[PDB]
Amino acid sequence: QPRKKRPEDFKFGKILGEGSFSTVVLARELATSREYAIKILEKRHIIKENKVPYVTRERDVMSRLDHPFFVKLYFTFQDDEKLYFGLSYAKNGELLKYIRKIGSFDETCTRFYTAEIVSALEYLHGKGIIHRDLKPENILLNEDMHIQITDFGTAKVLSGTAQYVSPELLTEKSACKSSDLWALGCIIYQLVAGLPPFRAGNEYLIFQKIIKLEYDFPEKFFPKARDLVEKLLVLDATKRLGCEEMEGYGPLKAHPFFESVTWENLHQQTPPKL
Ligand SMILES: C[C@@H]1CC[C@H](C(=O)Nc2ccccc2)CN1c1cc(-c2ccc3c(N)[nH]nc3c2)nc(N)n1
Repeated sequence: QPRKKRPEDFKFGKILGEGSFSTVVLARELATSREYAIKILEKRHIIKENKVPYVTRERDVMSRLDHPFFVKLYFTFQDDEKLYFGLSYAKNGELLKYIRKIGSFDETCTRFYTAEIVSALEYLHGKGIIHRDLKPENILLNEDMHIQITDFGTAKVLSGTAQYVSPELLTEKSACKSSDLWALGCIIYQLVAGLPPFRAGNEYLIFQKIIKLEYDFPEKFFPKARDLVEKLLVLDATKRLGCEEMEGYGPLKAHPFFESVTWENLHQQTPPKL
């Protein structure tokens, strides 16, 4: 393995993402001219805020993932004050930005991007890993406009954001592969409608709607997409299409909404123009 890298090995540029506990900055490695999204964490802050388990979890999950639809962790290093994680740079930023920019996706684009998300979850779940906070904000787009999923601090390894929270969190404080499938249902809805299905004035009211399954479809909603969303946004987590009790990804990928999809080499296909 190559030597440990250090801050002086890079020219840092613009901020790519910001949170309460870390910041992601674009960096060019001087020796190679390669660009990375370097996530920078202050050790003292992470300790004082008791976030060590989330940082450790992200580092451990993002190392293990070897699939084109995920941001990869390439290296780590530290100085006196900070931890640095070298991540895949997804040049086109968040899926959320595209939804805001174009309003809502047509059916060809909805189908393609939903298929990539499904294929990514199939990989992740096949490794016994659940994301637990999947959303358009952490589904990134690379230079070629394929997805790259990131932000793995909340991931669970098998022995979140209000709008996408599954009912089992609100009623049981629990989560399973099926929680990611609920998030998928919300995301498909948001691609088609242009807005998340559970919306309200404040977090409390959103939670109220989720536990009552209080949402509805706009008239312009692709009917096959509507049927799919209805088979994902189900209160009983064991009855969501894609979950183990529903016999997994086979029946999900076979849904009529995906009729024209070739599943085998999505990463090799040219995405539809947005
Ligand atoms: C800072 C940001 C928001 C907060 C989140 C958090 O703190 N979550 C959390 C907090 C507490 C506990 C658990 C989880 C961590 N976030 C990110 C951002 C990116 C990222 C962004 C842009 C990129 C680009 N253009 N190419 N690559 C990129 C990679 N990658 C990871 N892994 N995490």
